[PDB]
Amino acid sequence: KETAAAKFERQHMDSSTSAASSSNYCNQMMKSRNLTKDRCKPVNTFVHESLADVQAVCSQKNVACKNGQTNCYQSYSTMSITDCRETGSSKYPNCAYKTTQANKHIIVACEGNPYVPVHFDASV
Repeated sequence: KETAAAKFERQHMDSSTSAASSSNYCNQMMKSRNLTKDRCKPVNTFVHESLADVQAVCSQKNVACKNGQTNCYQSYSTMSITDCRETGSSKYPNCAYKTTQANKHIIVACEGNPYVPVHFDASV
């Protein structure tokens, strides 16, 4: 079955674009990435950087995760990201999202060998 690392790539990586281009980015992406198949996932963040740059965060600033875990890491530099948040008109199976572009540091939880990102914790 799908690995935590692969799931991270599917849910959060979008290296083929530098930023969200229209207000429909989240609607398309949430659907295409299969994140709205069983229910409308409330929030999600896509990262517009090379996979290599994001995997490299696992060797950057170690910080505690929101939940208290200590296997989180914060990127030294800001990254281009798109925040997807469910709209008031979102109704399964027709999930709807507001697209917000931003540039911030990201915090991911890392696991395994090779030590890679398996969870997107927050953007600061």
